[PDB]
Amino acid sequence: SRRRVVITGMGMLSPLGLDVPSSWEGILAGRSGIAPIEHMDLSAYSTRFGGSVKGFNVEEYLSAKEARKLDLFIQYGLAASFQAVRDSGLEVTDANRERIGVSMGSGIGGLTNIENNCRSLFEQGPRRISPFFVPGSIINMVSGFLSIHLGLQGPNYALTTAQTTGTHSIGMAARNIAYGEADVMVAGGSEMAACGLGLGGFGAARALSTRNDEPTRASRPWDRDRDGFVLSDGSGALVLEELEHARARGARIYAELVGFGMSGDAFHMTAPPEDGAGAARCMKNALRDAGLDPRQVDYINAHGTSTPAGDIAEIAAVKSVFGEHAHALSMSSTKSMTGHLLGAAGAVEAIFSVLALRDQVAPPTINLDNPDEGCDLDLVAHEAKPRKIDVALSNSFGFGGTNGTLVFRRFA
Amino acid sequence: SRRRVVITGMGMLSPLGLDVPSSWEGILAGRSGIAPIEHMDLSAYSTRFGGSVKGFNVEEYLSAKEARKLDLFIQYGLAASFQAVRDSGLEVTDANRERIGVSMGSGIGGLTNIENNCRSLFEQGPRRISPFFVPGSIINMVSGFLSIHLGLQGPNYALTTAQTTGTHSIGMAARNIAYGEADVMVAGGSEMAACGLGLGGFGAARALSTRNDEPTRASRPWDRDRDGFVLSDGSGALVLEELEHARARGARIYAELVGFGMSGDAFHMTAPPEDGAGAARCMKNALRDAGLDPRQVDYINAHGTSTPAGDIAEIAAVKSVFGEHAHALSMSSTKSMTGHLLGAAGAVEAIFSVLALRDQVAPPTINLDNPDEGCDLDLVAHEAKPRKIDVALSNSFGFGGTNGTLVFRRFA
Ligand SMILES: O=C(c1ccc2c(c1)OCO2)N1CCCCCC1
Repeated sequence: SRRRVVITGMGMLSPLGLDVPSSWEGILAGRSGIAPIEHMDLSAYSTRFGGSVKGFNVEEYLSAKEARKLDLFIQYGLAASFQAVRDSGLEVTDANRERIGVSMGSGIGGLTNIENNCRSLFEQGPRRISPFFVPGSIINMVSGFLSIHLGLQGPNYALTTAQTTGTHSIGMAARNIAYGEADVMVAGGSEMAACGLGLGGFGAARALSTRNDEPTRASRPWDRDRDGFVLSDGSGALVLEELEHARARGARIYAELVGFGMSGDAFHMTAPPEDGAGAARCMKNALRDAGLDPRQVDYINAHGTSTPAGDIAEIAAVKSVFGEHAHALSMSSTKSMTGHLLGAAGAVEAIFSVLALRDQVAPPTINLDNPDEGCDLDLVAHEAKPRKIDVALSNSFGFGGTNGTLVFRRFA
Repeated sequence: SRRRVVITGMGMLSPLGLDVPSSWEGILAGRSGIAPIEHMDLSAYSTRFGGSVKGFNVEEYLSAKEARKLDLFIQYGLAASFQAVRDSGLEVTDANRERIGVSMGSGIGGLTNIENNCRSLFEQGPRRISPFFVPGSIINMVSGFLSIHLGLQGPNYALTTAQTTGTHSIGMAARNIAYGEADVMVAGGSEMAACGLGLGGFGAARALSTRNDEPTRASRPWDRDRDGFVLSDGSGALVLEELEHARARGARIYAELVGFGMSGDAFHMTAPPEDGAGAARCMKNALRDAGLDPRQVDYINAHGTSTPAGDIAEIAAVKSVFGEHAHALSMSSTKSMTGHLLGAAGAVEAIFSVLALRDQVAPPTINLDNPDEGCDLDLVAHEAKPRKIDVALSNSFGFGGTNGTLVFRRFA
């Protein structure tokens, strides 16, 4: 029968910090992680800025010899996973290693590595493709390499659901534990799509903000002057654990994961429906899963991408699901500060939702100078809002009309 | 408790055929789908052959205009998915669309699209990258496009576990139905990695057979002269359905999906442990999941990739799990004929496992001319073997030591 699932460890790389606490301090201070990209010449690109991880030292985690064969998305996913496992205080033994698994996903995986091996193929030939190219680039190898480093022999998989990846990864890892397939899962996502193909590919869809002359103001969810999402890099990992397992070992419990929803829009390859119908179905699934009155929801970490159609669809979905209570909860987009970490967005935002519960504060939506038509909820404009939060919801939406919602609550 | 899951529809593209019955006819006749790769200068490559899909007409499924937006691996996944849904007779309605979902995956995704967009980027700059580059290349677009075309609003996701993808996709879709999150799922995988990057990538790791003079003899699982896997393309999709739902509409039921196992080796990146300890745990997990004793297994569709280390690990795992029954079961690698479809391998091999149950026949392991040291099981060398089959296992093992097993049983 279905077991309860709690969060006992968290790990992060984001454009605001090389761990959770440093990232969270930036979130609560309303700091932007967005800046002109230094790692490549983007003069031919319509977008030349994003959320870079700054000063990442992979030799805090792995040998340079190993790190050199891994795409950055694997490096970031391992760093976040190592932090989460250490934060959990969990000891991996012969007695429990078969009951600990990992589900770390990515939207795009090792695009930098694929682009560099494509350059080798086209400028030289197949003889110059790295032997390490495939296992160093493909999405399942955060789960793979983490399991080899820590000796995790439980369920070992990866989701790829575009911008919903991190939320689905955490939800489905919780279902694994709920249903008895595991007692512990490391779950979340990682992304590093800031290469020529990533910036040029989102650029070709005209999906990205082009505010090159003011990058910190580019990401402006629900603002009338928003012009698309800001591409960001990083990772979030959470240790999910069966409640009685966590209680038995005296674990510090951050929060309980009480609800998970998935729904497909079945609307459009890339555009969300304006009325937010799929997001509304997804949130209702999640609230019914959690056995909640919708009025119990105090805080929503929105998807909040800073796209014209996405941001307004979310307002419509929240009004539809919550009715008059839509005016009492607080909803914010931390993408205002981090930008859009794509497959890692739902992982870092799940962490921000748990910390909103720990610290009783709604992170701000920075840059919300002029809320657009109908964006008249409490969107925590400009400054963090201390408040009562018993229940926090984290939403993600992605290409393919793929939706996820996570419901977290305080554990006493 | 848990609901029962049955297979009511199947669909396939493989090196043997453009549908299930044509593919299965090749399988039972011992025919190879392997040939020199055409319309591609492989002069500089150490492998010049593989399993191509021959004569695929995407316009049976999509308009030319919608097909131009999608990588071949998405086209192949949609073809298998449309076939499977047609084969099931399912009628999607407003009353059931929220109960019908998709989990179609891929191991490597849109390499061909990436390669073609790399050409444009390097030669002409980012302004020649296609606007549909991202949504036409990412792995979750089979689930995305399928849900949009058929109006499916149930769970919408995509797994990517390298060579285990199709097995895990089907298993976790089966969990969705068993635990009441959906009544119907379309599940499986698709792959088209026959580009420079895929042949070059696996070639650089020396993972591929280089038997260019005799491509049809290259894939020779458990043969002492095997020299690596054969890269192949295609797709498999199954309609998974809750039993009472299938019975109420008078569905034709092929077989029951009774067990699903997952494990991690937590051992090696590529070469599994010689004793197949991980594959043994995974198979035991699948049988415990089905409430079956190892003695009840009749037929195993091996992973059987034709790699020195892989093939021998599976012999050890089977001897370990099955003890004095290990010789009584029949175990064959249909990769001897199809080659290795990577993320679609588990999907097409679940279909061959189902059809072994329907037709009471173990497919051959062709090219098994000289069984290697210790390869003394009933590996169905050379010719199909009619026999009693009540219970059929299908195994997949992938990069990162990620394992999957499905258990299928006759239904009547
Ligand atoms: O250092 C490596 C390694 C080897 C080859 C690789 C790679 C990493 O990434 C892509 O190609 N390993 C392999 C097993 C994982 C634990 C450390 C040892």
